[PDB]
Formats: sequence, C-alpha cells, structure tokens
Amino acid sequence: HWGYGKHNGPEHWHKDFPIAKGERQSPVDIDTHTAKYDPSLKPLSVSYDQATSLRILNNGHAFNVEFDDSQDKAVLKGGPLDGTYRLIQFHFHWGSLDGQGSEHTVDKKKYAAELHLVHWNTKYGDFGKAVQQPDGLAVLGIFLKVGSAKPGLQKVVDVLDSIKTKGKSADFTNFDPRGLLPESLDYWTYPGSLTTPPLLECVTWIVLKEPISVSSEQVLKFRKLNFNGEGEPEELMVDNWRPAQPLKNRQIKASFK
Ligand SMILES: Cc1ccn(O)c(=O)c1
Ligand SMILES: [Zn+2]
Repeated sequence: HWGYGKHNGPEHWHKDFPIAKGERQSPVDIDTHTAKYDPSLKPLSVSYDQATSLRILNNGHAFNVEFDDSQDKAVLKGGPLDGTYRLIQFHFHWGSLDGQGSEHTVDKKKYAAELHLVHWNTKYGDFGKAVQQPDGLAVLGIFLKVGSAKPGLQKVVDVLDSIKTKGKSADFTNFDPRGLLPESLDYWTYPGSLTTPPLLECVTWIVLKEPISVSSEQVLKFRKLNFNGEGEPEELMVDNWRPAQPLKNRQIKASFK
C-alpha cells in the first residue's frame, strides 16, 4: 500500500489512484510574483473558540488531532469560501531535515513542515459526503520554520511518545488550535486536492503567508514517530510530504497587496 518510500511513494500513487495525474492536484509551488491580488476576497474568519478536540491518532502517514464535528463549533468562513466549513482534524507533514518538509512551496522554498487544518463544507452534511464534491473541503495550510518554540504546540509534542506507532491513539481533549496560528491571516488560495491518497479534488486551499516558528526540539519529536505498527521493523515517520504538482489551468490568488 501507499506510503512515502522508494517503492510506494508519490511517484507510484497514480497506479492505484489515477487522479494523481488529474487537473487540480496538490500541493503546488506558489509563485509569489504571479499570484494576483484579488480585492474581491473577504478577510478570512477563523472561529475556533468553541473547538472540541477528542483524540490524537497515528494513522501510519501522520498524526491527526481529531475534533468533535457533530455541532456548529470550530468553523472557517469568509476568504474565498461560500458558506461554512467545519473543522474535523489537523495534522502536519514534515521532513527528515529542517531544509525540507512542507508540501506547498513559496518561490520553490521548502519549509520544515506544514500544518493542515481540515474542514468540510457543512452544506454536505458530513465529511464523507463532502469528499464527493468539488467544493467539499477547505484546508488551511500553515508553514512551520525552525526557530523559537511555539508554546501552543507543546501539548501535542508531549503526547507523541504515547502514539509512536501506526494505529495507536490517545485521548486528547481541550486542545486549543488557536495557539497554532500566526499573527496575520494574509493568504494565497487556489483549487486543488488532498495531498495523500485518495488524492480527491475537493479542496479550496487557503495557505497563510506568515509561517509559525517551532523549535528544533519540537520538530525532532515529530521525527521520532514511526510509520510502522508496534512489533514491526522501525521506519521513522519523516518526509511524509508530496512534492509540488503541475499547476495546469489554475490561478493562485493573494488576499493581500
Ligand atoms: C483529508 C486529508 C488527508 C490527507 N491530508 O494530508 C490532508 O491534508 C487532508
Ligand atoms: Zn495534509
């Protein structure tokens, strides 16, 4: 099955998931010079004050911090979006070295990691019906650079040793995702896809311009997780990023001058 190694990595995924070579695949390189300012975009609204985290899961590709999405609680709206999108989970993609790890790139620059806050369009009722639609998801992408620690990340980092291997989960209540956001909500946006199989083309991407800083010790702890299950040969969970895909017939719009 799919993964990020030599025999099952991104260059193989098209055989099981032909949409890998589709018309609106993600991630992409964001050419900042050619991303046009769009004065019709609204400011983004991130309303996370009532977010209810439940659990943290090592799914064998990343760790997901899961939310109760059964009520109207942690929503993204405004910006490029029509309607209301509800937070379901976040996770990260990261590198084996600080010089790589992000999926989107900015003028070919790779950041050390990328945070994805995944939301589904509430007009479709739940996540599973939303991934059957071209406007079913909105993913808020936030770059991570290595420098100062992010204090709001530390509760996540401390729980990782309890979910080292694939299939492990842990209770993870009362985590506030507002502590992972940068000061500015200036963003780029374009239509694209999930960046892991099943690679579905559902996503309005909203990628913030301002990265957050995490410490080298925080990202080192991400790199101690495992892609394998307990009792299987240890393969460190590193380099779980897909490289940039062809832009094709798409425009990237900027919310800022
Ligand atoms: C639903 C989904 C699956 C994989 N990734 O990376 C995402 O950002 C979102
Ligand atoms: Zn992701």
